[PDB]
Amino acid sequence: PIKETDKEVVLTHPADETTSVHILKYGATVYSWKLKSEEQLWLSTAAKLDGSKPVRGGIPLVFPVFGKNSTDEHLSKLPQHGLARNSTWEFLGQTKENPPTVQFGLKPEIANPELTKLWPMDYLLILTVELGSDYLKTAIEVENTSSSKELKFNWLFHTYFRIEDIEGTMVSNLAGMKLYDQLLKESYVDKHPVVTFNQETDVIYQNVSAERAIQIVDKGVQIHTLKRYNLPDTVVWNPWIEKSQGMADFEPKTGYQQMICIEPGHVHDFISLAPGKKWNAYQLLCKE
Ligand SMILES: O=P(O)(O)OC[C@H]1O[C@](O)(CO)[C@@H](O)[C@H]1O
Ligand SMILES: [Ba+2]
Repeated sequence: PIKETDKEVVLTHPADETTSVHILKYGATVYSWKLKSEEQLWLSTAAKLDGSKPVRGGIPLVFPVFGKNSTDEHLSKLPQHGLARNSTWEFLGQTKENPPTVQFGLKPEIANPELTKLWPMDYLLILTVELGSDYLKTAIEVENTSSSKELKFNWLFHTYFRIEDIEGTMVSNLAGMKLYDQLLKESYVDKHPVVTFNQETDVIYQNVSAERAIQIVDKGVQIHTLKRYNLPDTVVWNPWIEKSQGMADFEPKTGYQQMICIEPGHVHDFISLAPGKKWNAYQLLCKE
C-alpha cells in the first residue's frame, strides 16, 4: 500500500507490510527503510524532519554539486552538497501497486527560493522510488528544460547504511580501485583486500560499473549489498568521534559506530547536458 500525508509518503510491501520505506517530501528524503521490520538505514536521533535543514541520515539527495565548489562561477555560490536536499519536492503520485512505486519532482519554481536565486539554472528532476520485497531502488532522471543553456551538475545519493558496529565492519569489492582521499588530499589505488574502519574516512572511489556490487560484511554475513547504474563514483564516509561530536544534529555521539555511508554518484567531474537532453541513473539496495 501507499499512504500520503502532509509531510511524507509511506510505502509498505503488499506481501509483507513490515517491509516499508518512508520518504519525506522535504528533499524527497528517504529516512527509513525497513526490511521485514528491520531498519536498514541510519538516522540521527537529532535529525530534523521538519524541513528546517537537511536530514542527518537516510538518503539525502545531492545535486547540482557534490561538496563545496570553488572553480565555477555559479556552482561555487551554493552550500555544500547543493539544493535538492534543502527543497520540498512535489509528490507526483504512484505508478505501481506491486512493487509499490512512486515519483517525486523538483523544478526551480518549487525549489528553495534562496538557493534558486544563487543558482538560477533550469532543470526538471524526477525521483522514482520502488520498494521490492527484498530491495529498495531509488532512480533519478534529470532533464535540461532550457532551450539555450547547457546544464552542468553532479548527482549523488548520500546513503547512510545502518550497521551494528563500525570497528567489526568491512566493505568488499573495492580492492584495487583508484580513489581520491578527501582527508589526505591525494589519489591512490586501494591495495587492501577489504575496506576496514578505525578512524575518520572520507574517500571517493572511481570507475565502479553496473557489474560491481559492493558488500557490507559483519561477522562473515553480508548485511548490505549496493548496486548502481550510471554512477561511476562511490564516496565512502564515516565522520568518526571528533566530527560526530561537532555536528549539532548528530546524536547519539557514539552513533558513528552504527553507520557507514557508501554513496554512489557522479562527482569526479560534472555531467553536461545539452538543451532538452536527459540523464538517468539509479541506486539499488538489497541484502544478498
Ligand atoms: O554535513 P553535510 O553537508 O551533510 O556533509 C556530510 C558529509 O558529506 C561528505 O562530503 C561525504 O559523505 C563528507 O565530507 C561530509 O562532509
Ligand atoms: Ba567535509
